[PDB]
Amino acid sequence: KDWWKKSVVYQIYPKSFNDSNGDGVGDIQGIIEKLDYLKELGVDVIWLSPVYDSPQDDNGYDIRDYQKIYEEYGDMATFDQLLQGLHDRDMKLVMDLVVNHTSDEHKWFEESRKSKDNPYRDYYFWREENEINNWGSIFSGPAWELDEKTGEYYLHLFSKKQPDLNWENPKLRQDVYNMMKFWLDKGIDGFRMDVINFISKNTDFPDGPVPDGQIYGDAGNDFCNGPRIHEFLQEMNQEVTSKYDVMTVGEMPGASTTDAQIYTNPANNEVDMIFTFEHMNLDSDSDNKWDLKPIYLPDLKENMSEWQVALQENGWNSLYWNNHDQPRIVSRFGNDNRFRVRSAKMLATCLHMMKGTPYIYQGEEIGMTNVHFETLDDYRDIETLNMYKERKEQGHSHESIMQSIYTKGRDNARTPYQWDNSENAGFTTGTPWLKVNPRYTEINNEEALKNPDSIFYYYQNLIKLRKTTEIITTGNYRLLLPKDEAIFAYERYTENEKLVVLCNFTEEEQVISDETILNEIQKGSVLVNNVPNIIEGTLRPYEAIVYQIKG
Amino acid sequence: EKDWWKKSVVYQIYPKSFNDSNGDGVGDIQGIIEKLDYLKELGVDVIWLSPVYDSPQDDNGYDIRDYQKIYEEYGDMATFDQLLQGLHDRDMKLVMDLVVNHTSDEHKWFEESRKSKDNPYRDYYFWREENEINNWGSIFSGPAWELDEKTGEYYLHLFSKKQPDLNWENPKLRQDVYNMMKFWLDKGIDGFRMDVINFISKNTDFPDGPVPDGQIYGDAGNDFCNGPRIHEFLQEMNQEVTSKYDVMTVGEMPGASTTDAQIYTNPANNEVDMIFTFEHMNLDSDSDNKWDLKPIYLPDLKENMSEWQVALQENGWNSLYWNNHDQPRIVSRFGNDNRFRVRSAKMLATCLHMMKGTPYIYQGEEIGMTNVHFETLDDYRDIETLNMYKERKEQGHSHESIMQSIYTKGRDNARTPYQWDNSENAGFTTGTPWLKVNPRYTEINNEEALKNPDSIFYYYQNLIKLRKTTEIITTGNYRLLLPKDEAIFAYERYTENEKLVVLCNFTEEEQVISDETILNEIQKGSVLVNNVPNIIEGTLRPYEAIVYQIKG
Amino acid sequence: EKDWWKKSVVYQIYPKSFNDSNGDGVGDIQGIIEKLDYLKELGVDVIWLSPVYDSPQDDNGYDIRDYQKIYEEYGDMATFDQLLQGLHDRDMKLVMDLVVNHTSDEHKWFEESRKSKDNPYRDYYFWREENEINNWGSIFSGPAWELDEKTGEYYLHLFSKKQPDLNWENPKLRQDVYNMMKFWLDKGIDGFRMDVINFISKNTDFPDGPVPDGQIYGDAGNDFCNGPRIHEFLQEMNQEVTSKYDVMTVGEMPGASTTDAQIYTNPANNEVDMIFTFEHMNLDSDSDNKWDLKPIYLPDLKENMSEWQVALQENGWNSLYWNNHDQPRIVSRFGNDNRFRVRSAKMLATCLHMMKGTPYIYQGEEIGMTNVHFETLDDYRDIETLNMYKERKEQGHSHESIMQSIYTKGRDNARTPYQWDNSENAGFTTGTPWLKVNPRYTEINNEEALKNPDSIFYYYQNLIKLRKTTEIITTGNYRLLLPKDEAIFAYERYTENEKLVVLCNFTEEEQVISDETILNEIQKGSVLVNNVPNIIEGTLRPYEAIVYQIKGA
Ligand SMILES: OC[C@H]1O[C@@H](O)[C@H](O)[C@@H](O)[C@@H]1O
Ligand SMILES: OC[C@H]1O[C@@H](O)[C@H](O)[C@@H](O)[C@@H]1O
Ligand SMILES: OC[C@H]1O[C@@H](O)[C@H](O)[C@@H](O)[C@@H]1O
Ligand SMILES: [Cl-]
Ligand SMILES: [Cl-]
Ligand SMILES: [Cl-]
Ligand SMILES: [Cl-]
Repeated sequence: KDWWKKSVVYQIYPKSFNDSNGDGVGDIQGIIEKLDYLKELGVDVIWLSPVYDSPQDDNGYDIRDYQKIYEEYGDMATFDQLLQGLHDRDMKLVMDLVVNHTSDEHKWFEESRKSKDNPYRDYYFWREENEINNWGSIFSGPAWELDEKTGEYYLHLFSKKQPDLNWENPKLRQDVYNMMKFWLDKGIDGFRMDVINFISKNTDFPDGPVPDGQIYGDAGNDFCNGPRIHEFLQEMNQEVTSKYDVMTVGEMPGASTTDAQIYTNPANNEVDMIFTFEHMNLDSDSDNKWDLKPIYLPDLKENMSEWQVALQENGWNSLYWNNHDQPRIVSRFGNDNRFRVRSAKMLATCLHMMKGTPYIYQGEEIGMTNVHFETLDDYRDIETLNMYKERKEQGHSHESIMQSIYTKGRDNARTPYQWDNSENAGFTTGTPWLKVNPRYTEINNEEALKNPDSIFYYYQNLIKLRKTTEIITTGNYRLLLPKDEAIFAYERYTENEKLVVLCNFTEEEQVISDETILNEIQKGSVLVNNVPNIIEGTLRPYEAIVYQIKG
Repeated sequence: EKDWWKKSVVYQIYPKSFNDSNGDGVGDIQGIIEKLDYLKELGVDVIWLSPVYDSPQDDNGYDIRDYQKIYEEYGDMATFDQLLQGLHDRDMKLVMDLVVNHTSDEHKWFEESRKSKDNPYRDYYFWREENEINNWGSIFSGPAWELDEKTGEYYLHLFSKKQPDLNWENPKLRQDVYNMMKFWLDKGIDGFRMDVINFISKNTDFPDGPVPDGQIYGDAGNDFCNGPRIHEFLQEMNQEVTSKYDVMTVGEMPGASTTDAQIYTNPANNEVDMIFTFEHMNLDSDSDNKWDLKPIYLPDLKENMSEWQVALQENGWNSLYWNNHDQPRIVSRFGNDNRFRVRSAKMLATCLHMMKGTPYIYQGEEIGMTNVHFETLDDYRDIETLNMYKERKEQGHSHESIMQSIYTKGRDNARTPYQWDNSENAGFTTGTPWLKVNPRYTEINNEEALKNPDSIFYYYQNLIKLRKTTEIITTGNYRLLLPKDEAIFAYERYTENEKLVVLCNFTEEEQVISDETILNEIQKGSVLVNNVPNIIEGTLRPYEAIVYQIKG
Repeated sequence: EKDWWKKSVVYQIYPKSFNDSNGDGVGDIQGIIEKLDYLKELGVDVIWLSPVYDSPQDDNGYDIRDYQKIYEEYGDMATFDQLLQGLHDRDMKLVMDLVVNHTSDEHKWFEESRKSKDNPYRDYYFWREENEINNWGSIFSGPAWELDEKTGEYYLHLFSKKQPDLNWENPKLRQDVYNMMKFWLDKGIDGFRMDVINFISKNTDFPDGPVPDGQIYGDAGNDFCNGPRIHEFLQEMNQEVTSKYDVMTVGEMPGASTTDAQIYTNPANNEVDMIFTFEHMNLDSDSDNKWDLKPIYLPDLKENMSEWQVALQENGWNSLYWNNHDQPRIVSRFGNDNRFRVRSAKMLATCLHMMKGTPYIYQGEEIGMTNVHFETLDDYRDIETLNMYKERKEQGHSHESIMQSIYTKGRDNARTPYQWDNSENAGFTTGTPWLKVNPRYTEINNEEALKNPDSIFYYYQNLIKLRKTTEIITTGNYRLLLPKDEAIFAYERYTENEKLVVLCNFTEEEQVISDETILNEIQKGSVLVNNVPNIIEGTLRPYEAIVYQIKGA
């Protein structure tokens, strides 16, 4: 019952995990060969990013056939061996459910676009010129694309090759549910529902207000947090997910804590846990992630704490620092040179001692870092490449745009996993689809396993603690020292037990003077810590300590 | 008239950069229509329009997605038709590029070809298994063979990965090309420049070539360039298509021999009307690689240009050009582009236009547009330049030297927007140009040139007049004089009864002629055209050109 | 006022044919003075007076014998001065022709030039030995080179043998021209129309032109027209002369392109204020020869006039005209000069006057004077017509064909005396007119037009008033609508928050507009001016013109 509450999730980005056949792209057989490694790490759920047939405009999040394995990754037989190899090790597989949009090469759209009278016409959003609006695509340019075959425009929130599905159409909804049953019948263990709060559109498509110094209109709630999301999730649960023993994660940019309480209340049978972005958008000037601003620690703490408090009673949180859409955490919030190992362990402690299901992104467990290519042409992500063109046309300097890519680009997360110190870090024997970070000579899985002080062993130990330390699951959460600009301190608590978690987010020594904390830690024992020979009441540079107090 | 193209003067338009009429930053067909009276006033009678065909623009229109459709940014077919009729109304003609060595990978033929080994279009291109590819490199860097995961075979591309080569061994492909040509010729276009048309006969065994010391890729030689079937294919094309229309055909042929050119351009052979060669366009290089810079040595230039004059004078025909969309601008390359810009541009015009052949004026050449010098690669655009930068940087070449190679040879030198006036972006656009305008536009522009009677414009206008009125410019044979001189390019045009003696100083130093025979001719001749007033008999002042006519 | 000429309406007087006050049968200056009240009532503010300079009249005054002397038949300097002052007293202005491509052969400069090869004035003109002439033809037939037996050399004349071309390569000649200009500008004249001013820079090598099949003379190309020094000379003239006075300048430039005119008329270049072009006057011809007739095709006319609008709207300025002393009368040329004469004249006036530029009204246009059809060549007068007849007849054209060419394109169409009333010779003269009055004067005349409230006169009076009072007529940009339509000339004028939609039927056939964009626009507008009462919205009756004004917020 609710096995997913104590799970630790490891996210694999299959294009970049392990190439087993030398073509430069990771494949499913490459994953199968590392199952004993993941078992040794101690994770029990694998979230596999899309391996479905796709022309790869958005690296698999543009699906051309939901029930086919993309040929570069392998075949269905290889997928089945992966699923079986996981189950053989009492591990589980979660896949992405990508149903806000399809590839424009999906047969539904190939048909839809042919004629106003095609029976798939209303699977997508088609409008005449005078009925489009001023929305922009999340990947730059307008959100409406003209199709000369019918003279009408289709909606795409993401790329031109990712036309949005029309969830107002009940035949589309049932087709999606039948597709889900195909995978669930195979025995997969859950879905992450991608941008699932984007599926309820305002079909009037009104113009948005254009903010000062912008081109496109702010959609408000006209696609995000629309009125029918709960209805659709309930319908999906009744028709599909209620019939299987699976976990569901709702990826919902812009969903409030109030909304998330509804989504994750078990009595509503919508989703099991929420996946939010509020902690991923604080190091920006405005809503545009490319407009950089340094993180202010109290903002981070307040935001993460709000989510803890809002869902602790009967909701559930996904806990994560990074994934295939975010810069690598040790570079983003840690120090990625002199204190790379230490600050990576600090960040891991801070997240894993919260209430929720932790997500480890591939390579986080070995402290992989952001990448800094000198030129745009080593980058690959459509988002980055489109942003470059647009921000350049708006007058941002090359230097400025490259800085934004360095700090926020998704390719930071996608450079191939660094296995060893051989050519291309042992990821491939060919030429990788995206260059390996040259720091693989320092930062690699082989070196991490050889070094007992490595980030790997620390992650292995944190995962173990989640199995043996009940309060990590059962405790409520409370933020301490809310305004401190250097220390992230909080407690986990039940009636007769406490954890006090103390994390230095800076390279400067911090002396705790708060007398309540100093008296608590005197009666506690150290559960885990990242720097030996603790000076009680002090946090050395990037130090993390967790005290356990019983009573 | 019979062989009208012999006396024609061609003006080449690079449509992306000529004139933007709607403010999106790219040149368009309506922009060209607005300047037809300017072109007529210059006196050109043939416009060579670079590709406006539908294309994703990987190689700015030389990667064709639909041969019979106008690229939307340039206009629609109705606007194209207005350009053609507009030229015809002014007794001008339109020539376009025939780009049939390769298509875009987005062309429907390749879309079909790549699907499966049994697709009816499979052998429209060259598909090979891994152990059957060879070691050729692409002209735009990297290997000439690209893997397609759809079938697991590799396709050949001599140019970009998005320019798969067509298989001329396939007779159905040849007929489809011929039918496409008829589409255009039926509309009344006046000719074709047949692009790299000597690249279409491949050795389909694709053997490896020899890899020279310090290189990666094999030299193909005759296994794609000047293959055995070029004469056959040109004869076939002429019989099926071009013989049926009153049109001019130009064969673009890198590395063609004069021996084959004599055959190609003999009217009795019904192959092409004239040849477009490159003997004079890669001499300022260490060896075969244009990016390895070497200053021009004048006797090399003179030998090479003269060889082609002599080879084809009896019954063949040469295109005469200094520059185009593939070359640096001539005043910067071989002239002086500052204190003797106007004078040296006039010299260079004289030198070319007094040769035997059909002159080509590239847009902006007539106002002395110059090379461009951007600080960063970020302001460059050409796939060839961008791919070269990446390849040479990876091989260990210095950023500094790579940039100098771009400054001297980069194709974007030719592609910066035409400089119409001194208004913002030189009056090319009211928006943001697709490629930055050269900052010298405030001094170098069409308006200033039209206002100044001493400008390069009026000098070109006058050379065009002279070709119309001076028969020897067309009918004369050619001989090179002073072949070893490092400063003076001297040559003679001659008929049975009269001569021209053309004297051009390629240097900024005074050159006093010591050749007794030239001095005798100077003494008895009259001056036909000259670029510096008050000639000193027997002397060429810095960048001076003089043409003497002897008719006694 | 700043750039006053932008809002001016110019009325062109052809003085030989306007009004004879003394009874010798030729119009005169006192005759013009007598009509100042009439001209003011019409509302024009600039008079362009064709040449009244001393001239033997080989080309009716465009062959000048003395630039600073009034031709004695027209009056004296005192009478000229009275005309200038009389205009100024009514807040009206006087523009004259600057005729400096050529002079009369009776001009003192040429009388001196021709005397010997070493005369100080020799190089005021173009003299060549027989072996150094070329094959050009005169614009008025025959060769462009004339032998003078005094020296055995030939002189160049683009126009008549009595119009030798001035050599603008000579700086002494240029300064003499500038001093002459100052004589007139010091008297307070308000501007110059610079006649064929793009002919003044010759290719002094005088190359042969290509001779078309079935021809004798070589095409001159750009070897007298559009020479390299025109901009230079215009700048020099501007800085020495015209910049020192508050005057308007007009460049008459056959063959100058839109591109070239953008340069000439850009104020930053200090050349001329506006261009006067011919492209719309040369469309109803089979080729470059105006006498080879072809009916007008409306889309050609629309495209050409629109090209000039769009080309010059940003920085430059157009002269707007349908006719003058060199053209057939417009109601006959492009309108209907029978039952729909009044309606079609009003349509044509609307079409031109709602464009961007300075409108020119030719004398008699405002009462719908028409072309003339004399049965015999002996009633014609113009040197161009009489010379053409002889040349075309020797070339094999039939008498009947040549007469048709004269009826459609001859300049005397424009030169028959102005029709004042229904008295003898239409009240132009008590004597024998120099050129016969059009016999339609009994029905078409100024007095009838003033008495008739529906006349063409009141329509022109109102169009002139609209230009004074309706800002957008001056400030609006222009764009052509319905470009392919063979019957309707439709266009819009537009500013930030205002539009005019101009709809003119060039045919005798009813037209129903189906264009949704036009129909929607005109529903939002009000009628600014129209020539037929009881409009049916979206329909144009035969020769109907309607202008809608649409005001935004
Ligand atoms: O498909 C649009 C987006 O959907 C999100 O759920 C994925 O995490 C992104 O990687 C993707 O670009
Ligand atoms: O298409 C490959 C090449 O072909 C040549 O004919 C063109 O002039 C080049 O601009 C082009 O890059
Ligand atoms: O003098 C030659 C010509 O010059 C033009 O400017 C006049 O308008 C004509 O009437 C005249 O015949
Ligand atoms: Cl269908
Ligand atoms: Cl996109
Ligand atoms: Cl490429
Ligand atoms: Cl005469």
